[PDB]
Amino acid sequence: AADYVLYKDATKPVEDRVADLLGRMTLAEKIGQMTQIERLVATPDVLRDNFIGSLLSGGGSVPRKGATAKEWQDMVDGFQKACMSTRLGIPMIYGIDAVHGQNNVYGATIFPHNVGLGATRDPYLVKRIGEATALEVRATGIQYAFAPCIAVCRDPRWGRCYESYSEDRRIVQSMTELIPGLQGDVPKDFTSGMPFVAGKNKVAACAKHFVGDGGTVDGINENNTIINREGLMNIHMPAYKNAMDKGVSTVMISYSSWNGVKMHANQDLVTGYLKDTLKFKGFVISDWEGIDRITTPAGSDYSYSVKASILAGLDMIMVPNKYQQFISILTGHVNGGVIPMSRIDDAVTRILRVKFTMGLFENPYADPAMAEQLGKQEHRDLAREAARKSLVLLKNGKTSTDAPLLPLPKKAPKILVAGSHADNLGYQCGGWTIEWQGDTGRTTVGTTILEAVKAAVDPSTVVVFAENPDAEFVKSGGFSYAIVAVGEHPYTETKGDNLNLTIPEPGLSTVQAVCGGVRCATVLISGRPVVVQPLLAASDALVAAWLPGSEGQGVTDALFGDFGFTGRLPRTWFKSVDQLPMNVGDAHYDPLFRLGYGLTTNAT
Ligand SMILES: CO[C@@H]1O[C@H](CO)[C@@H](O)[C@H](O)[C@H]1S[C@@H]1O[C@H](CO)[C@@H](O)[C@H](O)[C@H]1O
Ligand SMILES: *[C@@H]1O[C@H](CO)[C@@H](O)[C@H](O)[C@H]1NC(C)=O
Ligand SMILES: *[C@@H]1O[C@H](CO)[C@@H](O)[C@H](O)[C@H]1NC(C)=O
Ligand SMILES: *[C@@H]1O[C@H](CO)[C@@H](O)[C@H](O)[C@H]1NC(C)=O
Repeated sequence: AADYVLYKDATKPVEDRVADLLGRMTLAEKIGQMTQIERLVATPDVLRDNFIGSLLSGGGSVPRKGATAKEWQDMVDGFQKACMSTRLGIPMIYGIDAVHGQNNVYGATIFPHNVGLGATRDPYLVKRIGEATALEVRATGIQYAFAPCIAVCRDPRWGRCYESYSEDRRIVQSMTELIPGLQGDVPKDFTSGMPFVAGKNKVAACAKHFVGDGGTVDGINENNTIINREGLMNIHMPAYKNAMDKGVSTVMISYSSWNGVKMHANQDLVTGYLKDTLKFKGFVISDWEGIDRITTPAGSDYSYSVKASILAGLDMIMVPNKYQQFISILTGHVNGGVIPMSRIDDAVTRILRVKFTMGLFENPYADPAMAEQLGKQEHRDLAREAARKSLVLLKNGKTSTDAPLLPLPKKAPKILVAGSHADNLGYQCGGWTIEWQGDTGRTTVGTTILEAVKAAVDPSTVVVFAENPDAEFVKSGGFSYAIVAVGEHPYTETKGDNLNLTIPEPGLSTVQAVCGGVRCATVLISGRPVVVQPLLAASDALVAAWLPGSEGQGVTDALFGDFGFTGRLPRTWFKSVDQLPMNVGDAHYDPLFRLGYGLTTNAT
């Protein structure tokens, strides 16, 4: 046609489309592509006027409580209509933390957190979870998931240990299969470091947080990782190469420092290593107010934050609120020659490369036929499989000569289900579920451990629930056995940092009351190893269930012997927090349970 514009031609090669569009852009259009804002500060005028490149939902940033998939699609499409109305019509990309399913959304399947996935040693399971997650994210109109976290947690006092598959880099490397699940498999020909997304039923992925987020002193979140280059490259870096080989579209930078250098200011690692050595050609995104946190106190020199980060090689800044100040400062740095146009053009080349590659110019709007993928039963069946595979049986009898307690019989006259975590969907999902920090009670659609027991047992079995029964209640109750579930409360990021790793009361006291009256199976809900000798001493059987998500029937599938226990510890279980850090090759390696430990059962 006479009004032909090459970048708008879907038959043209991505690199030609990128260069064609880049060549038309003004500095304001270029800096707008580099800007990611919260939906909370977005309006149609803001998105058009500042040529915004991306939006996100932070944890709990939702159009309303209980919103349907269509409500999400209508919100995202509203923002997109504004972006498509700009002079160049560059669609925005919408990101979200879909880190164990599409976890901010009511009715989304919630998969086990990464630590329990590590326990499965099943990369294909994790790929299938990426596939199901992409469908439930696209059900809501969202095109970009901030996952996987390929942190290698080296100290369980870290609040984000549950977001790491393992302390063993080799397990983390294996679980990079989430990437082709979320994005699609890369073709035969594929060049390591290029971005890839198969099309409108897949999402852009994000390898995070580059690099050494799991290596910080005493597990302090966002703090310093003190390790020589050989150890950074041997432990923290390897899974990023697997991510490049699988075509991960984006990389998010860590709040943490390496030997005192902020990652958000580290040109040698972000440009010298990730871009120039690993040949990454997708886009690099900040963390949330990550450039503000380059300084002490955070946000005390935002002009320096902007200069340091953009010169380090970051492409897109998760501002996410003060966009006027970000755009203004960056524009002033370019106008002043402090940041060269070559750097702006690289950042925009990478952002557009991802957008064109993933088909976002061809399919900028949501597909209403995808809405019904949210919470689909096949995905729940997958989450139930994953939860069951994640369980690690730590004890199954007090002595070598006792009858094994597990598997339990489905037919018994009366059984007890007890503990703070037995009937609390929010607790079994943990952080990053509906709210940022997670929450308590019936926050979404799912099955608690109590509901799963009631669904599993013979009709003649009477199930009694008591959250915190006393010893006499148990001894007088006529119970065959008890299932008692206790553990950690939900947490995220620095709220989770914990130097004592002792579960909250009344958990141990409830286990001791229950188990002292009747044979008991203790189900421990945690993001990590926690002080466990007292729980073990009380219990006939004890299962580390991690944070198994919405499908509590995965727990009962192994308790009642439909399947055998197969999970193995993906991290060391410490005897004492004074040991830490303590990893599977140090001089003082003296675990309660070594990495890889796990008892088994046979299906009944
Ligand atoms: C209400 O959330 C908080 O908003 C203020 C400013 O209005 C920010 O400065 C805070 O950092 C966030 S806290 C928390 O941050 C998460 C990322 O670390 C994000 O995913 C979540 O939405 C926020 O609640
Ligand atoms: C580590 O945390 C300490 C104590 O909160 C803080 O003062 C220091 O700046 C932090 N270091 C880094 C690199 O973040
Ligand atoms: C353990 O640490 C957490 C916070 O890090 C705290 O809330 C809890 O009370 C501590 N428990 C004990 C017994 O010190
Ligand atoms: C479970 O299966 C294997 C046989 O393949 C056996 O060696 C193991 O001891 C069995 N344990 C049981 C049935 O309790």
